[PDB]
Amino acid sequence: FYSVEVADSTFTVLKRYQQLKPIGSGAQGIVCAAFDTVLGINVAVKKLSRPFQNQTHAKRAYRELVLLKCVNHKNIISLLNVFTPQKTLEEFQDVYLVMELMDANLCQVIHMELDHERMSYLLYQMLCGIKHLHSAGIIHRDLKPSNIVVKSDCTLKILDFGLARTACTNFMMTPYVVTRYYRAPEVILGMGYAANVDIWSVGCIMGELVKGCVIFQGTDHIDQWNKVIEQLGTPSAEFMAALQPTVRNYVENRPKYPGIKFEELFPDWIFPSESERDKIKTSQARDLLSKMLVIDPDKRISVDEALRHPYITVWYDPAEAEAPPPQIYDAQLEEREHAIEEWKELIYKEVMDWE
Ligand SMILES: Nc1ncnc2c1ncn2[C@@H]1O[C@H](COP(=O)(O)O)[C@@H](O)[C@H]1O
Repeated sequence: FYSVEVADSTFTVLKRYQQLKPIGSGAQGIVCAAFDTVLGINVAVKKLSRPFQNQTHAKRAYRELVLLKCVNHKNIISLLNVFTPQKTLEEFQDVYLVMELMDANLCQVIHMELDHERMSYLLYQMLCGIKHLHSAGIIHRDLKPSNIVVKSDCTLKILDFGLARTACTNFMMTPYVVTRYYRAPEVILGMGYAANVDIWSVGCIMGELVKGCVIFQGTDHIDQWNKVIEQLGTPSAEFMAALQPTVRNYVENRPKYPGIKFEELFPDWIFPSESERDKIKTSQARDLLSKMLVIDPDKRISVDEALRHPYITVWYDPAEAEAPPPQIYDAQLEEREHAIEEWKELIYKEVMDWE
């Protein structure tokens, strides 16, 4: 049934998957492209190495498997197959996920000088995917260019389900976060977060697609806050006064900034302006950016409002088939506490349930 091929690590896969070649790298290792001789299509192949090795990674892997299966939305990456080459629960080591194959992540698209039609279409698809997650009870919290993928026909999919809400303990730990440029400021302000944490990330991604550089590029929390207030301005006295004392004192002690008007921050001449239509769309794009890149989450636009925005809603087709809300058969998907051996069996059964 199987054959082993070495990319930078060895991949042991079903014979139907041929010509494996690395297309990217992440926390779970190498992702390969492959040709599925049985389907006749190209696919992506991801290997999860001993995902049950610890409680943190086990819970994350189990959640991803359950959600990838249950969710079926055109802007969330599709799971096509799941398998393990090992023959018993005891010998079980590795899980292989087979996904639909896309052409690039959004990091590549930032340099591609997109026009209003392509930019708004990508943003519409992103917001559709986020809306579907939110309707399923999932706030993503870690959207960024590298976990959003696109095809050359401008179709777009969100690659993963983000970060579950979890209390960090000595044994449920937090992977270190490398890329922090897209995370809303209420987190580092100690405020906690709501669903429109994801809207801030979309605002940051949209800004980068338009400008070609990272909007808020800080080296740590202190630097990140400075880069936010230098561009958007010091938030209101009432907002600052509602912060916890140490944070409040710090942010009230910073130099004050008026904020750069969005007409100066995102000026007409970095957008298309050939036609009268282009000039209307530029105003609309800037209006949407000014409603997403808002420090105070109580004043930031919602996903539902963003989808209705004139820049975005041109792409809504009432004749298109809607996606049904997922039916997540495991209700206690976040309330799970298990020893390693129990996680291993839970994950194994999920994998076998596919065969
Ligand atoms: N299904 C896929 N299609 C295309 N590229 C992918 C796919 N999955 C992952 N990638 C690429 O691999 C990188 C790392 O993936 P990941 O660590 O799983 O988020 C991404 O930023 C993409 O460039």
